[PDB]
Amino acid sequence: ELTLRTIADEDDYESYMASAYSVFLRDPQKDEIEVNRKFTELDRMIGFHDGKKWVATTGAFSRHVVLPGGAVVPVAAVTAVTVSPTHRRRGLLTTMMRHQLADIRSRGESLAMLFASEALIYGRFGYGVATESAELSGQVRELAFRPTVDLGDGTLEEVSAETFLASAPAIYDAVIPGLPGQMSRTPEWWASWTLDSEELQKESGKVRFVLHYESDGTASGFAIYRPKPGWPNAELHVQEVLGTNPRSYARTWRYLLDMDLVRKIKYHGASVQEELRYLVANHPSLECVVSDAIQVRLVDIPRALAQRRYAADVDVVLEVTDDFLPENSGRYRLRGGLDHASCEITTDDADIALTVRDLGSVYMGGVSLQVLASAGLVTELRAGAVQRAATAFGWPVAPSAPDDF
Amino acid sequence: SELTLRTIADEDDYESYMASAYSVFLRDPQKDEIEVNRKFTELDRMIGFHDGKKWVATTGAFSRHVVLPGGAVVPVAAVTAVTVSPTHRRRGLLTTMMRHQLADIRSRGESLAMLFASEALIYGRFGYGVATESAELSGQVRELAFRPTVDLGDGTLEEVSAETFLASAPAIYDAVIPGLPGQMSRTPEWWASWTLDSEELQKESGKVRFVLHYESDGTASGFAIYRPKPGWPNAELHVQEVLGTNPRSYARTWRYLLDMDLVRKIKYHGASVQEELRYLVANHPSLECVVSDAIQVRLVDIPRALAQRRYAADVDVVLEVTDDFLPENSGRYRLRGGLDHASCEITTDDADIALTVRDLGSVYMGGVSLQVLASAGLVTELRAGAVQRAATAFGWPVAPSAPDDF
Amino acid sequence: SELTLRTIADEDDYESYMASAYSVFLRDPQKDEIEVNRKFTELDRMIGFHDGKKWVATTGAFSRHVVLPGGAVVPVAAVTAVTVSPTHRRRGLLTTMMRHQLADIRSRGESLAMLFASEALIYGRFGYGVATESAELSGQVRELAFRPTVDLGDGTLEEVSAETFLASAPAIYDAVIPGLPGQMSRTPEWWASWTLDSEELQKESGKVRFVLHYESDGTASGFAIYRPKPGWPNAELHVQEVLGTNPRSYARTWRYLLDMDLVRKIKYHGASVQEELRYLVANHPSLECVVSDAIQVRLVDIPRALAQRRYAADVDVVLEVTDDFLPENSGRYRLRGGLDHASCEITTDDADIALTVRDLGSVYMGGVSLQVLASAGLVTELRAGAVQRAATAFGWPVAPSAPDDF
Amino acid sequence: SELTLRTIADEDDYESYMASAYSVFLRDPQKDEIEVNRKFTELDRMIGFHDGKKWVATTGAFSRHVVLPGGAVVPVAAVTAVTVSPTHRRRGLLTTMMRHQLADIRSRGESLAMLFASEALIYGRFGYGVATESAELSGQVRELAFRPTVDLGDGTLEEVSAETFLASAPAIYDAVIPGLPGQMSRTPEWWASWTLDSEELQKESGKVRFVLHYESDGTASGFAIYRPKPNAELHVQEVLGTNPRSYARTWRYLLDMDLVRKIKYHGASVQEELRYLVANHPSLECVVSDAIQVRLVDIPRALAQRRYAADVDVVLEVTDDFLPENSGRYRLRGGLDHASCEITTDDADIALTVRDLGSVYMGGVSLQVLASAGLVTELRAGAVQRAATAFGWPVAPSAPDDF
Ligand SMILES: CC(=O)SCCNC(=O)CCNC(=O)[C@H](O)C(C)(C)COP(=O)(O)OP(=O)(O)OC[C@H]1O[C@@H](n2cnc3c(N)ncnc32)[C@H](O)[C@@H]1OP(=O)(O)O
Ligand SMILES: CC(=O)SCCNC(=O)CCNC(=O)[C@H](O)C(C)(C)COP(=O)(O)OP(=O)(O)OC[C@H]1O[C@@H](n2cnc3c(N)ncnc32)[C@H](O)[C@@H]1OP(=O)(O)O
Repeated sequence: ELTLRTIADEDDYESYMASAYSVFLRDPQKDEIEVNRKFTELDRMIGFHDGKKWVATTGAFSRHVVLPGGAVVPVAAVTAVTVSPTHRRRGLLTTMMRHQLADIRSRGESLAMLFASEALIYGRFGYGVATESAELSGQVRELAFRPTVDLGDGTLEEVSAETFLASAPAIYDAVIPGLPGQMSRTPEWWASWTLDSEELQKESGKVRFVLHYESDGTASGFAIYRPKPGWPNAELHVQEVLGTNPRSYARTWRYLLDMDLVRKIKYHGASVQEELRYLVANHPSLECVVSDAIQVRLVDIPRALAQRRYAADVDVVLEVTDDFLPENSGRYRLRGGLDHASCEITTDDADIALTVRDLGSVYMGGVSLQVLASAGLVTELRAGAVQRAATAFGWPVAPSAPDDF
Repeated sequence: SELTLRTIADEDDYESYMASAYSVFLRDPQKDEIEVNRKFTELDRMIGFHDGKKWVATTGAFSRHVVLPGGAVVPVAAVTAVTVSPTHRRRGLLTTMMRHQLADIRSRGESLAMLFASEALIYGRFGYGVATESAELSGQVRELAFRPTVDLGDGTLEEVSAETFLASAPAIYDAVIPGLPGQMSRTPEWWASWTLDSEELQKESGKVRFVLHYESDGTASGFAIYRPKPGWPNAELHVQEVLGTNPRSYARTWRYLLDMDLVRKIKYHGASVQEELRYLVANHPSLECVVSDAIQVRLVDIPRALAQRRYAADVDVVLEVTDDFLPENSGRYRLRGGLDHASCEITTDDADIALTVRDLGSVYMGGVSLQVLASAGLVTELRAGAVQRAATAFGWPVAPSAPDDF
Repeated sequence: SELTLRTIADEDDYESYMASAYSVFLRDPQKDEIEVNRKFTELDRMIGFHDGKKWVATTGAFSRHVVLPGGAVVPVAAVTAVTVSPTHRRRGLLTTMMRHQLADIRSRGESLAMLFASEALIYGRFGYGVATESAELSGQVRELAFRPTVDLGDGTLEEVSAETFLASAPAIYDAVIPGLPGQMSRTPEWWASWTLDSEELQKESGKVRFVLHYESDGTASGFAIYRPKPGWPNAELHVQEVLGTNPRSYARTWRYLLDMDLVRKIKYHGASVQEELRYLVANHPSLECVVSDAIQVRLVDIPRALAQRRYAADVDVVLEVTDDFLPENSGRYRLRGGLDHASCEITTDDADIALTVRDLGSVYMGGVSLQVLASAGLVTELRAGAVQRAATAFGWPVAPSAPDDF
Repeated sequence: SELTLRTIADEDDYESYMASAYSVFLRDPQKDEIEVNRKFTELDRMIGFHDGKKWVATTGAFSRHVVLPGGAVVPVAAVTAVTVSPTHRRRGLLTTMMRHQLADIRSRGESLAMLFASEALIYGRFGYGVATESAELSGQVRELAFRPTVDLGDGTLEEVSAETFLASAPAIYDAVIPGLPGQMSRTPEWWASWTLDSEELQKESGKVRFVLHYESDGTASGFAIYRPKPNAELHVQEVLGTNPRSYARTWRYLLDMDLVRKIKYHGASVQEELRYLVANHPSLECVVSDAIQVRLVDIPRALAQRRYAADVDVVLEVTDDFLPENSGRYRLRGGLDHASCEITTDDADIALTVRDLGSVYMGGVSLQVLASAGLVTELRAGAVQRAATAFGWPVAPSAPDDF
C-alpha cells in the first residue's frame, strides 16, 4: 500500500533525503542535507510512502531564473526525483510528474527546470534540453591570453566566505540579468552554493574564495575554486568566476592561471560560449566537452513565450502538441521582438508544428529551431517561417547553467 | 645560405617541395597523398623559400569555392602547406610568405582566405580568426537509440565501391551544401582526394568503405564514408562523412552505421557542432561532444566579403576595423544587410563597433558570437544597442561546418 | 595596502604563520606536523610579510649542522617555509626576504645555506646551486637477490616500537654520518619529526614501522624505517631509511625487507645516487634508479666554507668568483686544499678559473663535476690544467647524500 | 647430438650463424643490420657451437679501440652475439665459449674486453664488471629552457643527407672523444651501421635525420642524430660538438623544434652537459642503468695505459676466479701524467676481485662504495680513499655506439 504525501517533519525529511541519496548509491551527506533544509518547502517535496519508508521522491524549489531580455520570472527548480529500484517501472514517476506539474501551475510558475542526470527520462513528460554546459580544462602553462587582453589596474585577495558573501551577491545580481539561464541566489542559496562540503573535499580540497577589487577599492569580481595538490602538478577545480567588467573577469582568470604549483585547471558547468574560451591565444589548449545541463517544461505556454524577448522580430503561428497534458495543446500567434512579446490562441493557418518538449528545447536559445526542423523533429507548414523563428528564438548570449539543485 | 622566394618549377621540384613540408610536420612523405593532390595543385600558387639545395619554407593555396550564409558560393583561397624548416625559424620567412600570399589572394579577386589551423595561435597576428568549430562525436553504439518520433523512411542502403559512390554522391553533395555554410565545392579531383584510400588512414583503422541510400523508387538520396577498425567483439567505426537530401535518408543512414553487429564504439571527427545526429539521439550524454577549432578566416576584401553573405536579421552598423598586419584594410565600414540584401562601403561616419580584422573574421561565418567577443573585452561597443543587433545578424540558424581536409 | 616584514611574535602567531605557508602549498594545515616541528623552531629565524591581518609571505631557516667532505660538522641554515601568497606574487617579496635571510645567515656564523627546492629554477638567481642529487630506488623484491659474495652475518632483527627505536637508532646514526657528507645531525626533536607517524603518509601507504639489527652479542648495529602498502599478493614496501655500522648489518637489514612475504615491490625515495644497495644486487637493472635534485647550496662565507671542508686531492688554484646577488662577495680567492689541510684567502695573483657563486656551491659537496660545468660553458678556464685538478679536489670518494626532509 | 666448436666458415654460414642469434633473441633476422655489420665482422673471431645441422650457440668480438681516462686509445675486444639456444642451455656451452674467447683475446694482445649486458648477472662469474652507466634523459621540451648565461653562439644548423653527414661528422667525432672515456673509434664501416636507417627503429619512431652545426666561418662544429615520432616525440640518438656553444645550439635546435612536446635521449652520459644547461634541473628526467661491462685480460697493461685523476701509490691483491693465472699482487703508481702497474711483493693495501677492479677501471664506479658495501676489503687504513679518487676521473665514462 503506497501513499502520496508531503514531508511531515524534518525527521521525515531526513528519511526523505536518505531514500533519495540511496537511489543514487550515495551515503546521505548530512552537511549538504542540513544546509539545503533552510530553503526546502516541505509542501513541495512529494513522494510515495509504503508506511515503512519512502520509495519514491520528487521535489521543487521556488526559484527565479533570468530569461532572454533580462526578465526574472518565477520557476520551479525540480529536484530529488527518485524511485526506489524495488518500485520502478510501475508508474510511480508518472504520477508524481502529473501532480507536480499541476502544482507548478498553481503557484504561478510559467515553467519548470531541472538537471537531466539522464536526458532520455523526462522527454515523455514534455521536458526538452534547452541549456548545455561545457567542461573546460587543460594545462595552465598553455593558456596564455591574446596579447590585446586588458587586465586593468585591479587587485585580488584570498578572503573568507563572509567577506565573499558581503560583496559577491552584489556582483552576481548585477551581471545575471544579461546571462539568461542563471538564477537568483537568496542568502540561504549562497550558503549551499558556497558550502564546504566534505564530499567535494574528497575530490580536491577545501573551498577558497577570491575577490577582485578595482583601483578605487570597489569589488568587481569573484571566484570560487578548490585546489587539489599533486606531485609538481596540482589541480585547480574552478566552481565559478564572474566579473562586472571584462578586466575584472580576465584578471581573476589570469590569477588562477598563474597560481604557482598548479599545472591543470578544470571548470565544470561553464557556458558553451564562456568568455575564457576566446581569451586564450591558443584555443585547442583549452579542451571543451559539451553536454546537457537544464531541461525545460513549459507549464504556461502563452505566458512563457510572452515573458521572454526575441533577438529579432517574428510573427509565427505554432501548432503546439502537449502529449502529456492535452489541455495545453493549441495554435498560438507569436508576435515577438527585442522589446515586445505576445502569444495568443489564433484560428489562422499554422506556420510550424512541434511538440511542447521541442518548444521547450528552443525556449532559452540554446538549441536552434531550424536544426530541429532539418532533423525531422519539427515540421514547417509555410515556407520561410522556421528560419525567421529560429533566429528570433535565438539570443546573442548563449544560455548557461545556474547553480546546482 | 642565400634564400630565394619562388614558386614550384616542376614535379620534381613539387615532390621535393612536399618532402620538406612533410618533414617539418615530422611525417614521411605519403606518395599516394602527394600524387593524387597534385591533380588540383597550381604550381604558381605554391610559394616558398629555397636555399639553392632544398626548400626551407613553404606556403600554398588552392583555388576553391565555399558556401556562405545565404547560399552564395564565392571563390576562396584554401591556404595549405604552410611550413618553415626549424633550421630557418625566427628569421621572418613566414611573415614574408604571408605578405606575398595575402597580396596575391587579393590580386586574384578572392575576398577571403580560409585555413585549417594546426596551431591556432600562429595566424592571429596575420589577421586570421577562428570562425568555424567542429565536434568529435563518439560513444557506444548500443546507447545511441533515436527519439521515438524519428522517421527512418522506407529507403534501402547498399555498400558500394568508391566509383559507384562517385557516380551518385557528388550530385547529392551539391544539392545540400547551399544550406550548409562553410562547405566547399568538390571537383572530381577533390572528390578523388577526399575519397582516397590513403595508406596512413588504413594504419589507424582500415580500408575506406562507401554507402549509398536509395529512396523507394531507386533515387540515391544519401551517402556515408567510413573506415572499420576491428578489435576484440570490440570493433570501431571511424565515420568520415554522412549526408542526405531529406531527414529520413540522413537518419536511416546513421541507423545503418549504428546497428552494425560487431561494432561497439563509433567516431565521427570533423562533424558540425550542431550536427543533426546529436538531436536524433534519445540520450544526448551518450554521444560525447568535444568541440575545437576548425577553419580560420582571413578577410582580404572586407566590403565584398561582407556583401556576399546574407544575415539572419536586419542590420545597419558602422564597423571600425583595425588591421595591423595589413593596414590598407584599416577603416570604417557601413554594413547594411538582411536575409535578401547586403551592402558594405568604406565610410567616415561615426563607428558603432570597434574590433580587429581577426575578430571580424571570427564572426564572419556565424560560428562565434560578436556579443561574447564584446563582453570578453576583445570588441568595444561605441553606441548602445549596436553589438546586440550586429551579433544576431552575423549569426545564422544553421551553424557553419568544416569542409573536406586540405 | 601596507606590508611589514617581521618575525614570529609568539606561539599563536606561529600557528597563523604555518597556516599561511600550508595554504600557499595548497594543503590543509597538518597539526601533527606543525606541532612536532615547533619543538626545534626558532621564532626569530622565521621572517615574513604581514599586511596587518595575515601573513602574506613566509621564509624561515632551521639552525642545523651538516657533515662536510672530510667529516667536519659545520653550522648551516636549513632554509624552509618559503612562500608568497598568490595575491602578492611577482612583486619582489621573496627577493627582499632572501636579502634579509642571507645577511642574517652570515651574522650567525653560518658559512653556507642549504635547501630542498619545490621548483629548482627559483633560487639560482639568489646564488643557490644544485650540489647534491638523490635516487629513488624501486623494483620487484623477487628479482633483487644479492651477489653471492655478500656476507649477511649472524645478526638478528626485531620489529620494535618508536620508543625502543628512538632509544637505540640515534647511536647508530651518529656513528656512520661522519663518513656521509650531506647528512645532518639529528637531535631528539628532529628524530621525533623524522619518525612521526603523520596521517598524510598513512594515506599513501600505512603506519610507520621500525626495525633494529642486533649483532651476535646484542649490540644494535643497524635500523630501518618503512611503511607497508597492502594490495592484491602485490603489496609495496615504502622504505624511508636503512643504515648500518658494518656491511653485514646493512645487507642483513635490506635482505629482511626484500625477503618479506606478501611483498612484491619496494620503493626507497631519497637514497644516495651511490647507495650501497645498488651494488649489492646481482642484477643491477632490476633496481630502477631515477636521479633528481636534492639539496641546493648557497655559499654565504666563501673563504670559510672552502676552508671548512677537505679535498680529495691536492689543489692550489686561484678562483675569480662573481656573486651577482651579493656583490660584496665577488673577488679573487686562492684555494689551497688537500686531504689534511684547506685554506682560502683573497689574493691578487692571476686567476686560474672564473665562475659564479652558484656554480661554486654546485661543486662544493662533490656531487657536481667542475670539469663538466667548464665543458658546458658555465665555468671558464683561464690557465690550462686548472679545472681538471680543481674538479678532482672538489670531488670526494663518497657522493653527497640528502639529509632528512626540512 | 654431437656438438662442434668452430668459427664461421663462409658468407652462407654467416647468415645461418646470425639467424640463430636473432632467433634466441626472439627476433626475425634483420637483413639490413646483418648486411651492414658484415663489413667490420671478422669471421675468425665469431665462434660458436654447431650440431651438424644448425648453430646452437654463438659468441663473437669486434676488433675496436676504446678511449681510456687520459685520452689513450687502446685496442679492445668488443664482445657481441653471445647466445645459447634454449634447447641446449645450462650445459656449459657459454662457459666453454668464454674460455676460448678470453684465451683468444689474450693471444691477440688485447688487454681488456667490453660488452653490453642484456642480463648483467650473467658475466660477473667470468670476471666482467659493470664499469660504465648511461642515463635516459627525457622531458617536456617546453620545460627545458637553458640557464640565462648559456651562450648559443652565432652558428647555423642544416638538416642534411646521410652522405653529407658522413663527410663531416667523423672529423667532429674524432676530435672530442679523447676527452670522453668509453667512446670507441669509428671507422667508415662502423659509421654505416651507426647511421643505418634500420627498419626496426623506423617502426618505433621514424626515419633517421641528421643535423650539422656550422660556425660563422663555415666550419662544421657539431652534429645530431635523431628520429621523430608523430604531442610528437623526438628520439635523440647522439649529439656532439667541439665547443660549448655548438653543443648548446644543437640541443636548443632540438628543444625548440615545432610540433614536439616530449624528447628522449637514451644512452646519454650520467653527467651529460645538457643536464646542467637546463634552468630547471628536475624538468629533465634521468633514469640510470647499466651500460658497459669490463673484463680485464691484462691487468698490468690495462692499468698502466690509463691515467688517474690524482697521484696514487697502492698495492692491490687481485683475485681472478675464472682465470686464476691473473691472480696476484699489483703495485699501481699513477697520476695525471704517469702510470705504471707491476707485480710486487710489498704488503697489499686492498683486496678485491678482478670483476670489481674492472668496475672501477673507467671511473664510473667508486672503489670506496664497493669497499663500504663489503665487496672490497681494505687492508691498510687510508688506501681505499686515495685509490678511489685516483681511479675516478673529472669526466664520467659514457657508453659507446651499440655492438
Ligand atoms: C621552502 C622550500 O623548500 S622551496 C618553496 C618555494 N616554492 C613554492 O612554490 C612556494 C610558493 N611560493 C611561490 O611560488 C612564490 O610566488 C615564489 C617562490 C615564486 C616567489 O615569490 P615572488 O614574490 O613572486 O618572487 P620575487 O618576485 O621576489 O622574484 C622572483 C624572481 O624569480 C622568478 N621566479 C621565482 N619563482 C619562479 C618559479 N617558480 N618559476 C619561474 N620563475 C620564478 C620570478 O619571475 C622573478 O624573476 P624575474 O625578475 O625574471 O621575474
Ligand atoms: C650482447 C650480449 O652478448 S649479452 C646477450 C646474452 N644474453 C642472453 O640472454 C642471450 C640468450 N642466451 C642465453 O640466455 C643463454 O642461455 C645464457 C646467456 C643464459 C647462457 O647460456 P648457458 O649455456 O645456459 O650458460 P652456462 O650453462 O655456461 O651457465 C653458467 C652459469 O651462469 C648462470 N646464468 C647465466 N645466465 C643466467 C641468467 N640469465 N639468469 C640466471 N642465471 C644465469 C647459470 O645458471 C650458471 O650458473 P652456475 O654456474 O651456478 O650453474
